[PDB]
Amino acid sequence: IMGSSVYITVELAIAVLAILGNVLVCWAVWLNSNLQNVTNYFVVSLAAADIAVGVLAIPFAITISTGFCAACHGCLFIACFVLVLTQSSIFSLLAIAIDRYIAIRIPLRYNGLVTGTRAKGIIAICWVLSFAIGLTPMLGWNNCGQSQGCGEGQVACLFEDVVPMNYMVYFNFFACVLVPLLLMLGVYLRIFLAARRQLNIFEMLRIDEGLRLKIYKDTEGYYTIGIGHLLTKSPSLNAAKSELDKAIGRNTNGVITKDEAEKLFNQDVDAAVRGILRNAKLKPVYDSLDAVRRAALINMVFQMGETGVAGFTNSLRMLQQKRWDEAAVNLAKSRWYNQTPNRAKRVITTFRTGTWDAYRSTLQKEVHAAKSLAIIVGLFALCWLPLHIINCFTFFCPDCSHAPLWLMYLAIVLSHTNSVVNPFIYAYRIREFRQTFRKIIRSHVLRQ
Ligand SMILES: Cc1c(C#N)cccc1-c1cc(-c2ccn(Cc3cccc(C(C)(C)O)n3)c(=O)c2)nc(N)n1
Ligand SMILES: CC(C)CCC[C@@H](C)[C@H]1CC[C@H]2[C@@H]3CC=C4C[C@@H](O)CC[C@]4(C)[C@H]3CC[C@]12C
Ligand SMILES: CCCCCCCC/C=C/CCCCCCCC(=O)OC[C@H](O)CO
Ligand SMILES: CCCCCCCC/C=C/CCCCCCCC(=O)O
Ligand SMILES: CCCCCCCC/C=C/CCCCCCCC(=O)O
Ligand SMILES: CCCCCCCC/C=C\CCCCCCCC(=O)O
Ligand SMILES: CCCCCCCC/C=C\CCCCCCCC(=O)O
Ligand SMILES: CCCCCCCC/C=C\CCCCCCCC(=O)O
Ligand SMILES: CCCCCCCC/C=C\CCCCCCCC(=O)O
Ligand SMILES: CCCCCCCC/C=C\CCCCCCCC(=O)O
Ligand SMILES: CCCCCCCC/C=C\CCCCCCCC(=O)O
Ligand SMILES: CCCCCCCC/C=C\CCCCCCCC(=O)O
Ligand SMILES: CCCCCCCC/C=C\CCCCCCCC(=O)O
Ligand code: NA
Repeated sequence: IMGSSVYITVELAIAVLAILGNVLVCWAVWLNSNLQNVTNYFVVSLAAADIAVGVLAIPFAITISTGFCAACHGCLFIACFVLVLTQSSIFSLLAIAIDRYIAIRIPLRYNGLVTGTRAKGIIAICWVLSFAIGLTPMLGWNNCGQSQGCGEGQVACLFEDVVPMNYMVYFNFFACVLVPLLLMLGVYLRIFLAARRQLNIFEMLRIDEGLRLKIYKDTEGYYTIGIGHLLTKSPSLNAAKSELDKAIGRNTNGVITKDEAEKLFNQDVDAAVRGILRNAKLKPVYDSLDAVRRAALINMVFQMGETGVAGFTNSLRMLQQKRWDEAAVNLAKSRWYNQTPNRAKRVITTFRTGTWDAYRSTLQKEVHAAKSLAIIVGLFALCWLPLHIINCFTFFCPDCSHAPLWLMYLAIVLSHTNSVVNPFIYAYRIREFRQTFRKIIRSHVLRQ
């Protein structure tokens, strides 16, 4: 058996798995409306690039491994096409990382800013940039515009013979790969730290009532800032800014920092606590509650007012009697629960447990998808970095012994393997994908 026959068989197997797996990804998104969100628009664009790796890039790699004689511009397309697909993968991975960041940082205003029309525009632009970046050697930055044994007008189609190494290192690796990879590392780190933020009264009502650092209108149309801090009933934003500047201590033009919103919210808590202590019905309960259960009581006061909370005579006395589970059942049978069940369920869970578990869980639900997508970037890095580092050695140590043939084969094949792994990750970590996969395979493929 020839070593070439092993290499070709391995490449063709990777090609088939790349096409089949990533066709299944696009097929699932097209079939399942629950997978038709903006995040999976970039998943499909990423899946399309990996299909093209199996149909074209891998066959292109097998042909240029022979170093055949070809015209320079035709040889450069065969060699540089995989650079287009790899660059498109980077832009899609970059878009997925950014999309998940604003999803957890502005969870309320995510849909208004992140839309399907904008995602489709970014995808079309990124595919154009990928061709411009990948096929840059075709536009003049190549080493065949100036191989003995090929005849003039042709060159031996060898990648390192035709693709300049300073392009591969400075422009492609450092600027077009390393920088987006490090930015993706910082974005996902920022996502993971936000999910691990310490919970307190400020973060509890940030989840329940939102945080806005810019002045906005509420459900009535009253100007508001921070965590539900009313500024004025006047129909003038300038009147609201005047109230904001007085409370903050500086000219704001309607924008504040997170610490300024937290300080403004700390004063609102002190006012609500002073009102609770003045109420003869609420003070004995508040005095008996622990710090976290007091935050749930302040939560209700911020939503319904001191008088509204005082109307929970039965639930309040069971809270003061430390009968947590009984108070939960009673509070769930109230109008406040029926009107806003999600916020009420989180507040009632706080009363039962005395922990922030209901608000931590809200944070983890927003980031579990991010951990699976972050694994894909790591596998992309692990699969492509060996080639980039080899290119850096050849570039910066010219008299160094070139990497042996077996490592070159392994690094090239490993890079192609990256076009197979993503559908396996979705299947193992994302249930909506795994379930759609099973339906497609059992129904459309296996017919039963
Ligand atoms: C394309 C790329 C990207 C991207 N996107 C990122 C980093 C590096 C590279 C990259 C690729 C190649 C390179 C060379 C040759 N072949 C054909 C081939 C197949 C099997 C065996 C051989 C042997 C060993 C016989 O040469 N050749 C390739 O497929 C790929 N070379 C270099 N320096 N960098
Ligand atoms: C955040 C970190 C990882 C970025 C650092 C960039 C890395 C990938 C780059 C920057 C400097 C580079 C090194 C510069 C000089 C040398 C010595 C030479 O004889 C072999 C290549 C080698 C060893 C290079 C390998 C790749 C290298 C380490
Ligand atoms: C996700 C990471 C794990 C999955 C990916 C693991 C690495 C890729 C699999 C490789 C075997 C291919 C290595 C051998 C390369 C071709 C065979 C060969 O070298 O034969 C040619 C011979 O040297 C002269 O003709
Ligand atoms: C016509 C192509 C559609 C799929 C063909 C049938 C399966 C081919 C295998 C592709 C590897 C996909 C890896 C992840 C999918 C796992 C399947 C599953 O979740 O049950
Ligand atoms: C143009 C090349 C750089 C693009 C790479 C990825 C950056 C975009 C990331 C995707 C975020 C999800 C969609 C958000 C839409 C932005 C709203 C807008 O400003 O129009
Ligand atoms: C191997 C190259 C060609 C295969 C890749 C493209 C085929 C798979 C693409 C996505 C599958 C889901 C989208 C199909 C849309 C069908 C349109 C329609 O029937 O109205
Ligand atoms: C998934 C479909 C892809 C299969 C169709 C493309 C066929 C593969 C392309 C070339 C096959 C081998 C031809 C080159 C011989 C290389 C042997 C050598 O290096 O000496
Ligand atoms: C599934 C489809 C796979 C198609 C694989 C095509 C393989 C392409 C291999 C090289 C042929 C074109 C490169 C050389 C021709 C132009 C240069 C010249 O004419 O001298
Ligand atoms: C799904 C099928 C995809 C169709 C694309 C087929 C791939 C063709 C491969 C390379 C062709 C362009 C490279 C050389 C072009 C010049 C060749 C010539 O004119 O003699
Ligand atoms: C000779 C090289 C020829 C280069 C052709 C490629 C130039 C066109 C740029 C990208 C083609 C793929 C189109 C994908 C964008 C559509 C996706 C979308 O709109 O949703
Ligand atoms: C067309 C969309 C925008 C394109 C800008 C980014 C894509 C890359 C474009 C060309 C880069 C050219 C780099 C030139 C470096 C020196 C050239 C040389 O030494 O021969
Ligand atoms: C996705 C990010 C794209 C960023 C593109 C812009 C970055 C360009 C940075 C410099 C690359 C080229 C530096 C040296 C030029 C080569 C010198 C020469 O050969 O003429
Ligand atoms: C240095 C270039 C960039 C390197 C990869 C960047 C992407 C980093 C994203 C997250 C890594 C994987 C996250 C999965 C968490 C697994 C838990 C663990 O291993 O500690
Ligand atoms: Na890819």
